[PDB]
Amino acid sequence: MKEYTLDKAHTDVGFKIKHLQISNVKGNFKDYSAVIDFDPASAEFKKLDVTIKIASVNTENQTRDNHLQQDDFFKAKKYPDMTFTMKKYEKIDNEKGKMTGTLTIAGVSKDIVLDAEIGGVAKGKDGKEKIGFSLNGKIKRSDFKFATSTSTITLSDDINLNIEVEANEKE
Amino acid sequence: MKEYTLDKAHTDVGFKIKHLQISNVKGNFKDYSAVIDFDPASAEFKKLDVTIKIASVNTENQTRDNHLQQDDFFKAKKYPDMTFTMKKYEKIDNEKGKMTGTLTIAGVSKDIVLDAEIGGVAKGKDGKEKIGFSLNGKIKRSDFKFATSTSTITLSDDINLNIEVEANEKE
Amino acid sequence: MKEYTLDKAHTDVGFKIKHLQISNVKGNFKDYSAVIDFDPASAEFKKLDVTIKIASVNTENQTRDNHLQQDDFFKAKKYPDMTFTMKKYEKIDNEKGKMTGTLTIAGVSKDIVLDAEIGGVAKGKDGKEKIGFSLNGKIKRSDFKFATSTSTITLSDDINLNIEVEANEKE
Amino acid sequence: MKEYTLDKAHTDVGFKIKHLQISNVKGNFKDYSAVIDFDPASAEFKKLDVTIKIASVNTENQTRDNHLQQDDFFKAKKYPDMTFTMKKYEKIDNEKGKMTGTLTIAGVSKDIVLDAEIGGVAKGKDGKEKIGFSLNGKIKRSDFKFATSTSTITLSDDINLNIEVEANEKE
Repeated sequence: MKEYTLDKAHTDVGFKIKHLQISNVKGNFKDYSAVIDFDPASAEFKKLDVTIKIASVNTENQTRDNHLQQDDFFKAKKYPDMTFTMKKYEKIDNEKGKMTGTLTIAGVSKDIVLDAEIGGVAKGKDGKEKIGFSLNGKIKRSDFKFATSTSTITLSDDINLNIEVEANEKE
Repeated sequence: MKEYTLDKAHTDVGFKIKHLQISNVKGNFKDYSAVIDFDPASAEFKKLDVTIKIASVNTENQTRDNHLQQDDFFKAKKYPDMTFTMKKYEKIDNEKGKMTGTLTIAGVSKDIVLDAEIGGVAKGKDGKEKIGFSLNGKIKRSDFKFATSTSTITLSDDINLNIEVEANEKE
Repeated sequence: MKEYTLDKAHTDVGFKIKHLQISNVKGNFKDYSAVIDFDPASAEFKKLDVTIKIASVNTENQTRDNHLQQDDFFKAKKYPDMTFTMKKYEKIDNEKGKMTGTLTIAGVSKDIVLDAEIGGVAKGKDGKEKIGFSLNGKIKRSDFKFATSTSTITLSDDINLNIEVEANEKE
Repeated sequence: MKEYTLDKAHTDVGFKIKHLQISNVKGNFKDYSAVIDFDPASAEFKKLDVTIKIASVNTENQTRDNHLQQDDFFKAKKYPDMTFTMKKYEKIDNEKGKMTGTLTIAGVSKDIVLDAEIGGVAKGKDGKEKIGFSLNGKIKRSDFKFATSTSTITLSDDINLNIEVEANEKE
């Protein structure tokens, strides 16, 4: 036999251990349209109908975005857009209200509630109206049979909607 | 009432969804010592005893490294080093053998098997010996009651040892 | 050499694979008290203050219940009760309202909103009042620095409150 | 307004929280065949070829078993059987050896090592041979592109093989 001394410079005393990390995917959509009717005299929404081009998703990552279009997510070939249609606005006060509407994702429809929070009602520089409001609320993937193949473990059953809107009077 | 048109430039149609991601933590130790007895005539290890300074862990991230020293991981104040002591080497052939030894982590001891893979036996430039070998094997956190507070979900019960050694003859 | 034939009766061609499963822990509390002021003329809550004896938790499992009392959950020795104090009731209509109050868990306090849903307002057999309502809402463990040691992976950051109340007039 | 007292008997102060639980799926196969050549003089395997009817899986649960046959697992319509073919047996001693072979799952093939552990070599009541051995080892789903759709989070990349064999001499 024979004795050796490590060469610390070309020796690695190494280990690998697997762990999980929870993180939020944040995303918007670049391309959508809305029809907004609002009465600044009473701080009530009268009609709110949004259509979102699924195609235009942006989670700040190209490969995931493309993946979102596929059969196991949006199926944008078949169902190119998601729609929201307001059915009812219940004023709480001038800053706050409960908004009820029909959300349609990949052809499945469910009535959801969003929390309307009016961040500002104004008359502009030019004497024409402005508003700034937010719509917030949790929807469940399962309620829309959305991404059924993906486990509620890997990806949460809960999506959190945060629609932040600035908007000016028409014509 | 009154009609508005979104200002696309100050409107975000946004969502947040939580997901899990699996990843490997890879780490070595900067500071360790070893005693290596090997017989290049028969490709057998005769004695292999390593001591690793827990303090010197490096997972390429400072905040985790410091955290590894704490009570819920290594407890480096109380147990500053981990030790491996070979008990038995069973040659398979000149490239391969089963190494049995006692691993001690934070004062708990268990007999583990590593797979010896001899990457090269040589005589150096100067006519003095060299060897290059690896030791590989899976150990279970649970077997060493290590990081008991951390769930086997978050952090895997399995640690994978990959000890890569270059070493030269002594004196 | 020699040839053999399996004894199918004492042969197991076996495998073990680890998987995760998501499930809800459901629980109530056996022991709590409440003070309830309500105006059946206007369907408004006037005062609603609840105190819950942490000790009396019941998740239909004894070992978990005991565990819930410990330092890494409720710390029932130090903080024996959780309290809810209503601060504001905003009527939506006679069936629905937004309730705002202060929740206190292990000495940490946060203002939460619950969704009041009045399931029934009545005059009893005896001509004395009754009500049946529910309070629902999501609270975040993190907002109350509750069970900080447990990862948001293993146990969800979201707790869902479902307070189902039947109640009769006093004196 | 008016004051009420809870009816503790029809009041639930309730909560629901989601958590993950890790567990092992254990399974065998009811229907398989093997060809076993072994030399009790030298405790060496000479030939070991197994074929397993995927159809006959049993994880003590019918709905999962059926599911295992489907496209996202075994695809038993296309690939009805899994095969193991020994390529090399390296004796360690009479109780232990390293077995190398080709595992084929759903038409994908990889060379794996199992740890042979000979639990007993005998001559029977009738003077004809017996053996009892085990084969153990970890295989990676990813190495066989098996259940590619299922995340390594939900279901572990590691399957642990435990083949427990009793067997008697032929003819």
